[PDB]
Amino acid sequence: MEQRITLKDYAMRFGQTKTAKDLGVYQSAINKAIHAGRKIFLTINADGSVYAEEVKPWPSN
Amino acid sequence: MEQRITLKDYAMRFGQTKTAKDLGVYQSAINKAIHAGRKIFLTINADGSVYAEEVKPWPSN
Repeated sequence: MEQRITLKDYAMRFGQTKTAKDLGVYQSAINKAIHAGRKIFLTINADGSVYAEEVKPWPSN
Repeated sequence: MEQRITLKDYAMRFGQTKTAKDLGVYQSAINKAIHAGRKIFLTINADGSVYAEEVKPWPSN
């Protein structure tokens, strides 16, 4: 069973730094995605590995 | 998209009280499931509603 958390909650509990590192992105991108409220969710695998995906309703608007 | 969190992480971030209340269980049951390490995950719906389920590999051992 995977865990699945929003980018914002994840960063809030673990810190921007660790989040950036976990995803391998340039740190400031984290801060910007949050502040822009995008719909990004991280999946935490059982082996501890992490990936992110942006999710939108289909269809659109 | 649902969020999905372990009982332990959920209680840790929100407090045992709110967890009990969220699930509608007798408070001390929370504490006992944790300390016994059962494999319990909460699903947080978009409308904000919460449910829990215990999960085991199939097949067994």
